[PDB]
Amino acid sequence: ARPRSTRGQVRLPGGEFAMGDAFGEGYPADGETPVHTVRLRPFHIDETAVTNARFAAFVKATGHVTDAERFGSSAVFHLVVAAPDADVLGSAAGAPWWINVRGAHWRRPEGARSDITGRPNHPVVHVSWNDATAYARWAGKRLPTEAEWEYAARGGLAGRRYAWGDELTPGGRWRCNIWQGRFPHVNTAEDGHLSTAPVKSYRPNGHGLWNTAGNVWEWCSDWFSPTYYAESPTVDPHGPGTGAARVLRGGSYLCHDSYCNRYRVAARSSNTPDSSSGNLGFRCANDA
Ligand SMILES: [Ca+2]
Repeated sequence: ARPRSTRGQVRLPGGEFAMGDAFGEGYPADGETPVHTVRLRPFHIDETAVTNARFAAFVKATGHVTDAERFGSSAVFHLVVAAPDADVLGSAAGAPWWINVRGAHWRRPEGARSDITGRPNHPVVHVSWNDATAYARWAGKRLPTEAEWEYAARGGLAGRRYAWGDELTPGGRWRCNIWQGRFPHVNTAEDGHLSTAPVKSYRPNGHGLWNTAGNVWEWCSDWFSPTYYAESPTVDPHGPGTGAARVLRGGSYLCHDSYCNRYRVAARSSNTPDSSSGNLGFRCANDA
């Protein structure tokens, strides 16, 4: 391990909390139930998702090549594709709004005709689980467990639907970056952002974490299993020992009811560790 750094991290006391979907709003294969008691020891977690600027420092220091670069392409939402026609490789068979764009990666998130010069304080995207874990190691940190992630995101509140409470738009107003309008064709940007927002935007939750709901998906250390909640230990669960996909949490700027409720604090998903997309980043953590 590199010398530890809790820079840009808040220390949370842990303790017991009720992990899982209280409301039964996820779909069966997500395994958000049963609601089960988890006991966490005190730990540190990034107040924000990792930014473009910090990931640049990592790459400058290490020469890290991301999976998206190695594979040669990454998934870009159809509306923002900024590339020559020859770099469009085809849409995702299952999700036609996801475009496979040659050369799309963290530096050029919409393809070769894009850059991040205006987005240093935006979350880094097109980063795989591998990229995320490599960053954390150089940075003197780790990824949070899924349990740590949910605890931190709940912000000291018990059994709420969202990081801040049960109403999605309290007082009719937005405090997270998701999708409003006719998905996947029209984004009304009611929440003030079409694509990613700065990592500190809106306001923090009760634990001082910003944007755990929406903006970008966030990789956790755990292997995903839809039955793990039923077989989880009480103290510091790390997920199952083997698996195919790693856990991601939070939902993104592309989330809308019609197909997605993933901004709920208890919502969970997963992806193969080497996968990447323009709506998927991460935040780091540490033991106390
Ligand atoms: Ca938005």
